[PDB]
Amino acid sequence: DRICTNCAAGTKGCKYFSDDGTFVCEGESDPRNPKAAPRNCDPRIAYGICPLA
Repeated sequence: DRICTNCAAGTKGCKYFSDDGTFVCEGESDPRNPKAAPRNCDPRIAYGICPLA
């Protein structure tokens, strides 16, 4: 399965990786504006790990 997220859609701090294991990109969404527009599904990201630096 692959979540409907991406680098912009992803929460800042959470590292998004693909299903294979390849690192896609870390989320860097601004925590001020209501996240709604930047919610396009990226057919590359499968899961994002937040508890990881």
